[PDB]
Amino acid sequence: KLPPGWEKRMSRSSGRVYYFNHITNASQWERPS
Repeated sequence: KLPPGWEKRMSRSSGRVYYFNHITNASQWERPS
């Protein structure tokens, strides 16, 4: 399970998975802590 704010997303252009944080609008390739 992911920390508050994060959701798993999928890149529509590369097909890769990434994480987006609704609270801080941060996004990153690596699953957060």
